[PDB]
Amino acid sequence: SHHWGYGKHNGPEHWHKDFPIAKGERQSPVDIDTHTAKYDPSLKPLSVSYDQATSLRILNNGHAFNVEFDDSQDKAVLKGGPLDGTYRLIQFHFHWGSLDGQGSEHTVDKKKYAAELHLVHWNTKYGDFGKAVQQPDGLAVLGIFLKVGSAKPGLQKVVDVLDSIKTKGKSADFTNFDPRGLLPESLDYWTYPGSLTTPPLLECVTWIVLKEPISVSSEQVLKFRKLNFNGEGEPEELMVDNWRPAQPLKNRQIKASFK
Ligand SMILES: NS(=O)(=O)c1ccc([Se]C2CCCCC2)cc1
Ligand SMILES: NS(=O)(=O)c1ccc([Se]C2CCCCC2)cc1
Ligand SMILES: [Zn+2]
Repeated sequence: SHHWGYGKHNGPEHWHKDFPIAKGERQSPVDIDTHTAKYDPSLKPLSVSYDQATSLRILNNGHAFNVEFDDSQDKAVLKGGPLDGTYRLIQFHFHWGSLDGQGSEHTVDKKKYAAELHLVHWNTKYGDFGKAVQQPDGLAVLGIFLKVGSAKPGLQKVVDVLDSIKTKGKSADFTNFDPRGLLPESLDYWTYPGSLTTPPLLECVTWIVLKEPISVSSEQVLKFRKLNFNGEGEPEELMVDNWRPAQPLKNRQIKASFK
């Protein structure tokens, strides 16, 4: 059974023993060297189309929490940029730290942010998510950095429900949530081919990382840190530092959408 996690005894340094692709040629996350990344005029305009997004549920899965969407039709999609075709939003989740100085998976000139939001989308040409993850262009993950400053009003409904999903395996209704409230103003981005950042670490992701972070309040991120990795009635292990460090870039170039 899966026994990977984020602690010393089951964390990122151990994953390769059960998921050998951990040492592969297109692993994520990576450090984004802003000086080396090059503007790419071949990138088409990015299109985030979340007007009809239909959120359903929030789940503590023992690694993070997922806000899940109805992906039975093209209700919320990501298109354009580096992407060929249509990618359907299935869920979002975050990675975060024990302290404000760490928590992001991607880094920017080695800078770590307090957290990172991942909006996960699958390529509809493959019919279902399970099939999409087996393809090199199966998923598009829109990554957004979080820094601590002023509160993000569009985040507060997420923060407010976390008390009800404290432990692994708990879920709650989470209908009528607008994910557009989690974006920054600018859609400037970096893009590169990579992988899932958790086991099974499949090399199926086109990464699109927004340059502009969102600001959240210290009080908002503190509430993330009250979640538990453990299940109900088990010894408390705070859900903090659920991030994989940067992996070798190898034979990849990071492209910028902006001049
Ligand atoms: N290669 S891995 O999937 O990361 C992985 C790592 C460790 C273990 Se067992 C370990 C779990 C923590 C408590 C002590 C016993 C199984 C699988
Ligand atoms: N952190 S992340 O790279 O956005 C990311 C996104 C989605 C998942 Se779900 C996983 C379930 C088993 C089959 C493969 C997909 C993990 C990690
Ligand atoms: Zn993630």
